[PDB]
Amino acid sequence: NLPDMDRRCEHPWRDLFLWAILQNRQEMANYFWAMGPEAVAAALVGCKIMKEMAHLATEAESARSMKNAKYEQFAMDLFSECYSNSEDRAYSLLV
Amino acid sequence: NLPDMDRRCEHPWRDLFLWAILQNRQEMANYFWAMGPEAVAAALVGCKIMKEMAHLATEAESARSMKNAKYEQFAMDLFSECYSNSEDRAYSLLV
Repeated sequence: NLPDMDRRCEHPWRDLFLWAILQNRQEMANYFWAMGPEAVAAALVGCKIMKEMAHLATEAESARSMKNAKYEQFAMDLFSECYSNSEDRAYSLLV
Repeated sequence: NLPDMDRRCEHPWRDLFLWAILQNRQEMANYFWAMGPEAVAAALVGCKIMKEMAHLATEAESARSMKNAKYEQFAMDLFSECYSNSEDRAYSLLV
């Protein structure tokens, strides 16, 4: 079921962002998100995964960092920029 | 009952901090606390002694300085650092 081990990823930035997010590395995850093709969906997925891991976090420092992921803030800011730009392509982007 | 007058103190920084604290010298007391072996207990003892002397203070300026000893703040900050570091050695430190 696994793909070809030598075949390059179809969505490299998506996989890198997902990988960096599963391990609470936020600075790196942020850099990967800044390079991904679809940023609003990536930010929402990131915030979902962060708030999901916040419960499973053992260390208090890691849980505190996870609760302040502010990945939803990235999505809101980028969508505010998009809405200010077009306000007609923004709806198509949403839907 | 007194110890040997020429014998060096077993806990020099503790005695210096205690001495500097009994006389409302806070800057010096702070420096001694920064050098002591056990800092959380020293800070709590310092804040206890300060709030105990605050009642006995005659001058209003001395009482005002004593009520703002913020030695409990030092203990809280240092324990926050310790808890963020290990969170498992912090409990052993507490108990």
